[PDB]
Amino acid sequence: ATTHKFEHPLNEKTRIYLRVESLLRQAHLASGFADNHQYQLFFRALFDMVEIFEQIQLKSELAKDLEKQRLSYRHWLNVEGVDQEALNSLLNEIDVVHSQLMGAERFGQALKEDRFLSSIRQRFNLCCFDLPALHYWLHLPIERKKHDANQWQKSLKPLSDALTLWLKLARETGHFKAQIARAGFFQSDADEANILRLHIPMKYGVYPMISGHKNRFAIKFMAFENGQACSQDVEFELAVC
Amino acid sequence: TTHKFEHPLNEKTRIYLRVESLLRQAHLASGFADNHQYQLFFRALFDMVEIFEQIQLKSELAKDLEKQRLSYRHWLNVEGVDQEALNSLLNEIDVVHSQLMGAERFGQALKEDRFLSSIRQRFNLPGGCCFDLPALHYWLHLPIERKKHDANQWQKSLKPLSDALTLWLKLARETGHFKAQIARAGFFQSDADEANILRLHIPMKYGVYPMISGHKNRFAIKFMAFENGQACSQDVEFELAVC
Repeated sequence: ATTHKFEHPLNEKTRIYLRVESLLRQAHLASGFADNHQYQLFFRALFDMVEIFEQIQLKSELAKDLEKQRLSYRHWLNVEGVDQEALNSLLNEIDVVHSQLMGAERFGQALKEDRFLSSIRQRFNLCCFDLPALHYWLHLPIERKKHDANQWQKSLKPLSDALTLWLKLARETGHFKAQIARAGFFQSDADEANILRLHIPMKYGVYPMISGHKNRFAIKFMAFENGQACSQDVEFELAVC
Repeated sequence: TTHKFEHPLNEKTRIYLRVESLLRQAHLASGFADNHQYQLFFRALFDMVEIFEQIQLKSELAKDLEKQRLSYRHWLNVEGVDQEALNSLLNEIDVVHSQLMGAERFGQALKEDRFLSSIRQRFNLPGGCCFDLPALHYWLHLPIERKKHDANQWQKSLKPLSDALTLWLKLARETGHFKAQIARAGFFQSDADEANILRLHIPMKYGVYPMISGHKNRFAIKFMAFENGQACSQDVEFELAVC
């Protein structure tokens, strides 16, 4: 109610991470079939994720990323001033999620192999008078619907566990610092960063347009009113992860 | 313990049924109660704009409402028919039909909305969260009151279409009567003269679903086993209403 909170991926792999985080949560929230439209969010999430698994090597990207995080925590092993029990517990969480990741099936394989899902995948993507089979499925017992949605979801558990952890640890590393965008513009650079997080006071009536090239990024604040650049000086907070 | 299916017999009714569905979808997502309803709300709004941009929906709906109005005229001055209720139905058709003919181009106000048209084409691409669409993300963090007010203004622009379609579908469904039928070896065929919608009731017990196809005034219903997608070839009892 005071500040708009934005996140911006700084590279294509992080843009996939954030997109998958969003779909996993959407399918999870939609999987109670509590309202008679929630199935629409559920299936569209599932099918958007499958499309992603075809076009990127997500499992190996995420394995390597979790190895990078582990290494940053292992540098604090046996350091007097760091809680060794907390640290070891986190390192154990990492190799459990990474191990699960490594022995996992091809992402979206069990989804692609499900007869019912494929049979509707193409047409779902183009209400159910043109999908009689989906309409029949929506008419099954709520226990049955929930069971099937849970089976489909269990197949993404290695991905979900790994991504959830990576993101949690990545967000941890960001410290919010005060910045000013004089006349609506800010630029800076970051070595090896994946995510920008912005906190912007709502009073300004602005949203950020962010772009980047190599390690540099540029934030332009646009008035919501007209979609045009805001010339006012914008005080905001920025965490770079 | 009955599976209820509706099939449009022509491309106009196809659109009618799509719009009915999108209208309810935007309406139920309108309260922004869950963090993900806004997805259903804006997808529906934009799917409607798409649908309009392709077909003479106002003209087809007006004529259909006029046809319904003709049908009631076998009820005026009939012994034991409540003329108060009848005159009210006739008036309601008239008001809804006047509103519809008087309406602005469908979807025009949505197209002319600065915020909507700024997110429309990015919105319509493969989609999952809002790091992509910061204007949308800003909008989602406006007070709930303001979001609902914006949502209700956008929906109100569709109100003449919604009233007309809701009324025509209500009256078309009420005049269809379910008659027991039989698809011996999983196949049924008949012919619908002037019909728009097939309404089927299939016992849950068969684990079948209907494939329906059409030619001129004829339609065919072939049942498929949901478990293996294969053609069912046994006697299927069901109720059929042609509307």
